[PDB]
Amino acid sequence: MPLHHLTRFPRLEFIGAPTPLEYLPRLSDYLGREIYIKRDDVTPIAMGGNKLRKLEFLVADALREGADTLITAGAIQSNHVRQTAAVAAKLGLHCVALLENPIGTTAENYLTNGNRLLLDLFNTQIEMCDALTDPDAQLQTLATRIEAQGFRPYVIPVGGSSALGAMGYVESALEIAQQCEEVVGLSSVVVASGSAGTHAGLAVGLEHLMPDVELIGVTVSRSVAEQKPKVIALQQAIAGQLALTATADIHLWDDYFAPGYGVPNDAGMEAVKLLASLEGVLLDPVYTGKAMAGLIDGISQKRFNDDGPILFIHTGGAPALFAYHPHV
Amino acid sequence: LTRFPRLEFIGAPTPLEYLPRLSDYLGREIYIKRDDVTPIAMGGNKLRKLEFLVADALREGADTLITAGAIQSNHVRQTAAVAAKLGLHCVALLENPIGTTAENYLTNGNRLLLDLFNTQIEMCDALTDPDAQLQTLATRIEAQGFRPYVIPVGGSSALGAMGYVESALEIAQQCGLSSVVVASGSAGTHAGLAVGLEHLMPDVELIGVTVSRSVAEQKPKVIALQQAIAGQLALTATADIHLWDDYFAPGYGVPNDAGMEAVKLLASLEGVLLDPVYTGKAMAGLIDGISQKRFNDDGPILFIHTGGAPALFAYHPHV
Ligand SMILES: Cc1ncc(COP(=O)(O)O)c(CN)c1O
Ligand SMILES: Cc1ncc(COP(=O)(O)O)c(CN)c1O
Repeated sequence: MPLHHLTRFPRLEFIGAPTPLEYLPRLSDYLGREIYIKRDDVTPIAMGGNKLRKLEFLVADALREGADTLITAGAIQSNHVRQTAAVAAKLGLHCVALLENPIGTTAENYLTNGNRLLLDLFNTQIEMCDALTDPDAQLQTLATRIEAQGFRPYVIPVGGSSALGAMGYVESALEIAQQCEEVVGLSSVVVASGSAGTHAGLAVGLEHLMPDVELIGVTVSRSVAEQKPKVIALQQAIAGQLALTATADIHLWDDYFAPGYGVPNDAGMEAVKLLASLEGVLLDPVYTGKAMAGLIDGISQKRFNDDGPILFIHTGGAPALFAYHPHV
Repeated sequence: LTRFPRLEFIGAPTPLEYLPRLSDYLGREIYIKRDDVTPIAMGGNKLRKLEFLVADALREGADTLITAGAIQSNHVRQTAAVAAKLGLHCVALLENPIGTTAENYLTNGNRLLLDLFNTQIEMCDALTDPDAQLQTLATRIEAQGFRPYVIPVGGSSALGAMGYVESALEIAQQCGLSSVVVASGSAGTHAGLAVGLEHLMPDVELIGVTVSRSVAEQKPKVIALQQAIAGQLALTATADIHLWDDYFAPGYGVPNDAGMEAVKLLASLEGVLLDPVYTGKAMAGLIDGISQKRFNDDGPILFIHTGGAPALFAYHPHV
């Protein structure tokens, strides 16, 4: 009942059935704690991920406005851009992507393989910049240029993380509550926290459907001081759009991303190896390997509220494995 | 069918989807069976087979899965993922079928994943007699203390092929269809669908586009397997096997221009990722079947996407 104003928003159907929520018995045996995984890495468009859920809402909005072109921004290996570009190709929309190299690599697989390879299969128009210093302004300037050609552009913010885009994670939280019903009593949920739509939308859903579950965001690009106001602002804007209040505190751990967005680290790589080798699950060096390194150290240090089951939200990212290989 | 032990790797039936943009472009209704979206380690058709073969492996108390393929085999990758998930060791007998020294083919895409899954790698100069060579390796590995179970190439035995009989049931539930198109390689996909569709959808024409062999070399292989699957299901199987072999030159594992064009077509019109070895070749055959009015009629076509996209990253920029 409490999430019913979610109905009001038009949304396209990109996902179909709920993604699997799976027990991880071998990882659980190794870590000493019950671990489940929400498989949003298996959403069925072009190698999947979390952004498909936000795109259901943002793209329906674009179509309702008569937009014929999606414009967005991200790193060269952005999964968000790749999902946007894929959904543009499927709907016959034009797509322009503003990309940066956030790590200064000159490695050939980073520059041309992985997600960046897929952009060319989707016929994305690619524009480089030096840095996404002000992505909102930079996307605007691009949109004016593109409007000047007669296109009708719809700007998707970095990660698709607006209140509307985040409604896809509010819906995720409904799936998750239904799938856990009479199957597992979760104590904790772990998700990577980047542009913040996933964390914020899960925060609102979970507050209203599973108030006693502890949600933990593991930052992938910023400290708690810099990330938390972003997540809170979205959380409140999402609640507002749904006529709800959201009084939960947002929780963030920032110890697992150094030395910076897009830079692999040892604990990240060891988490990827652990999940591949124990569960046949593929994480990624930028986002999910770092969030899973967080979950693991949190168990080790007793950082969670209790000893109860933890659900990891697998937000996707695997095609970056092939871009990061052999090194950047 | 419900008689054979099987593990649950897939779950809900995979989507069967209309492709409206590609249908618009080609002037014909095209649908696709998304077996590329199976949920383990980037997906594919082989998981369906592994549900039966691995259930059998555990029944024998095996602790090791052994299989063979090219360095970029999807089948080996999916086998190795299922091993990891189940806590079985995995041994992969690999060959370089194309003589390349390109770094991405040698170490990226499916091969990178084998390393993530702690797969034990054995190189061989050629899979001249895969069944015999797997047999020999199984005996060495046993001699080191393991209990191996051998999975044949493509996991394409009668048992393994039952997973494709299952796919046909899903296809029948999900479906005014005239044709179905599928890559035809190690032949379990083709033969299992052949048996399933003969019974469930007898008016539909099943076309296998070969990826490694001529019609002459492939047809007996598919027929034998068709008959062996039908025997074990206590079914009859009298349908002809239809193969087009024009779409794979110059050989298995070698991309060709029509295949790369089909990959680009599906990506740009529908956001769908094919692959250079299997499904881009099979799609190229589908497209040229339209070009050459080569199907029985002008009616709907279902393409079976059997997977393979991770090889995109191995084959780039070239081999
Ligand atoms: C795999 C993956 N996981 C998580 C994230 C971070 O999600 P969010 O931007 O909603 O914080 C992203 C960002 N595109 C992602 O690609
Ligand atoms: C993506 C892909 N397509 C189709 C095939 C061919 O299927 P089969 O080997 O059962 O003929 C394979 C074989 N491993 C494959 O990996």
